[PDB]
Amino acid sequence: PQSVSRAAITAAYRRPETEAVSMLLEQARLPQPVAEQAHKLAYQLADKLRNQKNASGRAGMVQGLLQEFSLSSQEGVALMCLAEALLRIPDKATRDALLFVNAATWGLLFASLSRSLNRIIEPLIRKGVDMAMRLMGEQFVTGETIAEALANARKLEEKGFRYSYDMLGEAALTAADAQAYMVSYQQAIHAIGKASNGRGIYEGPGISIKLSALHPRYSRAQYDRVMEELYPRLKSLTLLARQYDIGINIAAEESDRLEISLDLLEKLCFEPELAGWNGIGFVIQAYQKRCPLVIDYLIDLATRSRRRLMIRLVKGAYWDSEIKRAQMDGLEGYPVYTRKVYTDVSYLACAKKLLAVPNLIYPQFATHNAHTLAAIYQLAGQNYYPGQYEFQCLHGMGEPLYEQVTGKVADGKLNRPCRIYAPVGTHETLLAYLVRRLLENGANTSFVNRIADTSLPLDELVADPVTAVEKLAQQEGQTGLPHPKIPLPRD
Ligand SMILES: Cc1cc2nc3c(=O)[nH]c(=O)nc-3n(C[C@H](O)[C@H](O)[C@H](O)COP(=O)(O)OP(=O)(O)OC[C@H]3O[C@@H](n4cnc5c(N)ncnc54)[C@H](O)[C@@H]3O)c2cc1C
Ligand SMILES: O=C(O)[C@@H]1CCCO1
Repeated sequence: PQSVSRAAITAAYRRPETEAVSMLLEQARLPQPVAEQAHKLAYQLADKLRNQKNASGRAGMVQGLLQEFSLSSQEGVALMCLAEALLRIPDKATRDALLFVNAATWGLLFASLSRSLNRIIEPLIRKGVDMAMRLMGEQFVTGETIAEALANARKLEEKGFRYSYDMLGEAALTAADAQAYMVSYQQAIHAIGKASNGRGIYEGPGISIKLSALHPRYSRAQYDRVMEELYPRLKSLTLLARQYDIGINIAAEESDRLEISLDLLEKLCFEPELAGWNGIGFVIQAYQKRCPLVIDYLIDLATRSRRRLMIRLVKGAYWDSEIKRAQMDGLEGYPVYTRKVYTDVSYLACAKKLLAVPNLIYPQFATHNAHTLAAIYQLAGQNYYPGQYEFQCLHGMGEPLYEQVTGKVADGKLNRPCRIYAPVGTHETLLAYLVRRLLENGANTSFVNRIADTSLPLDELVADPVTAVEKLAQQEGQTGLPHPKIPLPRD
């Protein structure tokens, strides 16, 4: 039989969405004054983001000339090209007297393409995929080796940023692959630990590890072999992190691995060599219905094992695959929400739960969403101290938002720390991570995609998720209905 908290997790696995969302709503609701402050801050963060290099203000003036003379796009553009040519006349007197969407962006590296594609064509296609992967993935990778990544840390660390490094690579298929990942992780801990040089788990850099890298065919692995084989590896790495006093974070992956990951964490927290050390980190995904129940479990685990757990709250990286897997298994429901706004509500409710127990949990709020960030900033309350919480972001996505956050108040920043997640590796380790970033950046529901859509007003972009849910409820007839285009698997 399971403990009370473990049993509650299991029972919530595929809770009906009407139920799960209805339950979260009042825990996610910000009191009116807090809601108002969160809105104003979110608005201001998002405004600066958009209007970097005057993107919006330039977009204005354009529309005016593109009307005050009655013209279309190509009309205005043509008029600019001439104006530019006229502006290149040195002397004023002389002047006065006179599938293939991002094909454009792809061209700067260099309907008729459709024929070229049909023509030019599998070893080609496989080669095309590999190079496109590298080209797009570059912006998300901090270095090829941990040494290169680390030798790059000073610039942002001196501004108050922190790092968590990820030696890319996951889902080991063979015993040999898992062993190689083990060696890579170990190597990385030695390097990060030496660089950290005693700065500790808060100020100093840490590492993020995927359990799927450390065990062959983890996706279908049984408890008995995971404990016999994976656990000693997890323990070994964590002991080494502890010797260097750096944080070590256990990544959250597919939802059917949540249970085994909790079993591993439970065992890890009771190792004698880790007594009194608070550097163990664990990620939880707010897009899961189980998330708040996992928090209750974690709170009890911190108490029983006598430590402060580092808990990274994220929304989640595997949503597309989760929906697909659930539709294939034909079960009673989904282990994740089907509307993005419900994940947002879940994240806010879970953030409140984490912030309530600062003796037991150090919350690490991973997000690139300006509203989510502003809400957490307000929910954390008055009298911030550095060890209360931190924000986190992915390299290549979070820096512009967080340049308004980490740093001095005198320089116009919020003075809250952000830990940058820093992937390290060569092209052979990049694929899976890059695909997830493509899904994240390309989704019409994602904040980073919406903020780039200048037709979407700021107020809509940073709209309160709880209010959004209640708006849906008033229109649709009940709270927390599933996405209209995502029926239950058995339907
Ligand atoms: C530093 C860092 C570490 C992370 N570590 C992990 C990890 O170990 N494991 C992991 O799984 N994730 C992890 N993530 C999260 C993941 O990689 C995405 O970055 C994150 O979910 C984006 O959230 P947001 O607040 O930035 O963006 P938003 O645009 O606010 O939120 C986007 C998220 O909404 C969710 N979503 C999208 N569509 C729907 C829908 N129709 N219904 C319900 N939910 C939906 C997805 O989770 C999506 O990522 C991490 C993120 C960061 C910044
Ligand atoms: O691998 C991923 O896509 C997420 C983001 C960082 C770690 O887990």
